[PDB]
Amino acid sequence: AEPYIDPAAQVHAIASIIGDVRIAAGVRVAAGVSIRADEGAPFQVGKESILQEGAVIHGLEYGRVLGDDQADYSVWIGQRVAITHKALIHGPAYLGDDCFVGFRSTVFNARVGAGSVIMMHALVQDVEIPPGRYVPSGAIITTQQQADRLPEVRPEDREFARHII
Amino acid sequence: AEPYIDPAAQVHAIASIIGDVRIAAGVRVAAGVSIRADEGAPFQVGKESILQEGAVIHGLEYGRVLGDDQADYSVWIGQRVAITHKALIHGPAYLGDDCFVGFRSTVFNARVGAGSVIMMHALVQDVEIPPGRYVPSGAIITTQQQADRLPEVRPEDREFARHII
Amino acid sequence: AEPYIDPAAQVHAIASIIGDVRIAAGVRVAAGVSIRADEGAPFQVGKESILQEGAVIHGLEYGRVLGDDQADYSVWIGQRVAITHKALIHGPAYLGDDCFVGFRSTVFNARVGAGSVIMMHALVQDVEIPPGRYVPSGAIITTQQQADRLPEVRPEDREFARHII
Ligand SMILES: [Cl-]
Ligand code: NI
Ligand code: NI
Ligand code: NI
Repeated sequence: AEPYIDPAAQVHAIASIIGDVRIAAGVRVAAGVSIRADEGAPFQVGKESILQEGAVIHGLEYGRVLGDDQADYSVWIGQRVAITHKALIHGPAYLGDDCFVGFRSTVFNARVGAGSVIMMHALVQDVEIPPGRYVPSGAIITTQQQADRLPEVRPEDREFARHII
Repeated sequence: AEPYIDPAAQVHAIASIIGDVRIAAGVRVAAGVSIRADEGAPFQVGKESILQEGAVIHGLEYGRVLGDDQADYSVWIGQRVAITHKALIHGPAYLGDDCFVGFRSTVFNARVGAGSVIMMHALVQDVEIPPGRYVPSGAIITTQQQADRLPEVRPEDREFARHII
Repeated sequence: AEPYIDPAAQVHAIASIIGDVRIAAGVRVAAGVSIRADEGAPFQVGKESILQEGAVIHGLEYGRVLGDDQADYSVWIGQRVAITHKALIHGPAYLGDDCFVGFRSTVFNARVGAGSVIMMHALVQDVEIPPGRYVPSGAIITTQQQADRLPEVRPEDREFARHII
């Protein structure tokens, strides 16, 4: 009912975190981020993840994903996940460790494998993305056939992700 | 100049409603919704409509649509209309009863027929959508030729809309 | 470290401007605009530019553009630039005089020539757009080959831009 905010987390005074949200050590939350586990709960945000301005994390009352701890979540965000300007993560949703979600991109009703890079103005809905895939800018990924055909992340893509954060 | 808020409406303390806005019985407005009839006015929001976080309703000084009461509006939102996360309704705009507007979708200078379902990351501009049409995720509908060719809403699409709200 | 706000600028009480931002005479900034030169700085916003609700101006710590004064900026916005609802300008970025950026459009790591019209739901990234080009609604411009092939702005496009502001 109250968020658990790790003492080593850095949450902006003007960020809004409500309900059963667990924020791990080293997570950075910018001003004008909204995390509300008032419908769908609980939410996990793993160590050293980064949420930038305009990011929103919400969830449906019904629908859960399996966390790495074998517990059920509305939203599971792994370690070192980057959720950039204006991104929307809407439960049920799973982002594995080292994922990047680019500006104005949406993840809804989906599981995103570790080390994936989702670029700008993209939608990922109703699918499982395998680990280490690249979603190009402007992509509209709404079927498992599209998700299974995504190309692999290259070193240059991770380098890009690190520069943006 | 002052909004009319029906006593049976449920408006969040942190929602911002300004100018000649009429909010009917049973309308739910989330925190971080902005409705400003400070340029284009008036706005009607019909019974049991739902506005989710990030939604914005604004309007141009000039340009109106015919409401169901035969009066002129910058924005007419019918009954049981769902305006979901980050949607932008910009007058002149008409949404008929039982319309759904999905995450990050925009309706501008357009009339949307009753019982239409507009999915995620879509734009509807400068057109009339006939009653009961479906606008797929990522669609960019900017001509009357595109609007006239949209497919019909299926029962599964309305079921989807009800689950999201 | 403190913004310079020209006494002839009109900034909403609820707009958030932070760090080394220079706002020129006649600039209008709406409520719920965010301009933060807390990572990338400095930002210039030229005379009689307009920023509408939901607009965000931010910048990367590293990466600059050449301003018209031959000084380096994270973000250079020229004179009479229109940055409309939910647009994201992310440094390093240059917008020349008389540019229009339509609803929910993004300019990142790019130079946009004077008198260009970028329409709704568009992305402009990693490119130089020549002066006086048109970017259609929904366009995803991520390569210099795409930017070099854009059509010219017509009089009707500027007329459209003036009507929106
Ligand atoms: Cl958006
Ligand atoms: Ni929600
Ligand atoms: Ni407006
Ligand atoms: Ni930024």
